[PDB]
Amino acid sequence: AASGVATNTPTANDEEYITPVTIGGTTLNLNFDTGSADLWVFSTELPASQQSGHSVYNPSATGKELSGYTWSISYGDGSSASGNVFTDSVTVGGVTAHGQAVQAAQQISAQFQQDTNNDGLLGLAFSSINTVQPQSQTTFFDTVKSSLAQPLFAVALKHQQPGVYDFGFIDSSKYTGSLTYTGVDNSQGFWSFNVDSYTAGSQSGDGFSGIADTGTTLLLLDDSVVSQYYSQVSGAQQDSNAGGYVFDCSTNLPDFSVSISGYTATVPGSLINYGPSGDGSTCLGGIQSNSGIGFSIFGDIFLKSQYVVFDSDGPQLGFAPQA
Ligand SMILES: CCOC(=O)CP(=O)(O)[C@H](CC(C)C)NC(=O)[C@@H](NC(=O)[C@@H](NC(=O)CC(C)C)C(C)C)C(C)C
Ligand SMILES: *[C@H]1O[C@H](CO)[C@@H](O)[C@H](O)[C@@H]1O
Ligand SMILES: *[C@@H]1OC[C@H](O)[C@@H](O)[C@@H]1O
Repeated sequence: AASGVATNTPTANDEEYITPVTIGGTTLNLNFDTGSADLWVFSTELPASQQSGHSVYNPSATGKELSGYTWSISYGDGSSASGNVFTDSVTVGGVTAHGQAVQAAQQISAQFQQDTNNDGLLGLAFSSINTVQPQSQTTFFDTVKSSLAQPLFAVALKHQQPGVYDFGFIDSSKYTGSLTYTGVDNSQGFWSFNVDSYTAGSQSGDGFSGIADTGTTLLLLDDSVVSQYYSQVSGAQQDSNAGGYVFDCSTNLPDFSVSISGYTATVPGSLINYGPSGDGSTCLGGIQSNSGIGFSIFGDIFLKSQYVVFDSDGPQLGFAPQA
């Protein structure tokens, strides 16, 4: 049975988490994203000036082209990428996927052209939303899951410290106590789950659903919950330059918790201070609006407090506080 550990590392302010992946002999630094299902990489098919500052994949060296296949993806912050497809060997923490579909970028939007922290994305949402056309492909996880000791992966993302992605096994030393599991609705291809209630500092409210998404920096909630949270933070104000609600960095923030199948997942107010707003002397809050989409995004701010198991059997999600 195969299992492996890949180490992730946060970039500045934990804006994103990158982990090395070897593709056809070359190691690239990718952003592992449980919110999408495409494995796409910077490649030699991009303009030479955009390859600058990246580790790039060269398909001709080792990949097998899928003639006529293309991919095109667009994300929630408006960024996008597109290209063609090859199959190659992909290794993550010593687990190798032979014949994994690798999406070689031919075009990338400015957001990606500006980010030299990563060389592409490894999607870990359900393969049902993979964008490859005319026939969709399986994520790295779906490709290897029958070979793992257990068909699951787990994640510990940390604040300014290296974390891990465990594939095929659960590391009990990464959390306190026992895991609590909840059912996943994979109908829109996400690791979607329900919360029965929430408490934002001194205010509590009714439940909602959200997705566990390693690829999103913040915890994005309904405007109503955002308002209630910041109404308790002295002097909090929106700052379009910073990207949402900001406050004096020294402010004492209330905690935020959700009740999931009887387990209280709590994000301590210190994790809600994301960092310098990069606009004067204030800090950006880790809780911001989901722009009215109807469901919450449990991004890195939330994940930094938990050890999370993504189990294909059910499917289900297990939660426990990070040790
Ligand atoms: C399948 C569709 O699902 C999604 O698109 C959500 P994802 O997690 O796949 C995507 C990955 C990102 C790398 C584009 N993340 C996103 O699109 C989210 N983008 C973000 O969280 C961006 N982070 C920031 O802007 C940091 C700033 C908030 C202080 C990226 C640079 C990490 C938006 C939801 C705010
Ligand atoms: C993950 O689990 C596998 C299967 O037991 C081990 O062989 C591997 O060393 C790692 O513990
Ligand atoms: C990244 O890979 C393997 C180990 O578990 C971890 O300690 C390392 O930093």
